[PDB]
Amino acid sequence: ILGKIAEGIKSLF
Repeated sequence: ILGKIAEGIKSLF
């Protein structure tokens, strides 16, 4: 999605 916020975070949380 326009934001790249989920580009890498689920694997860390």
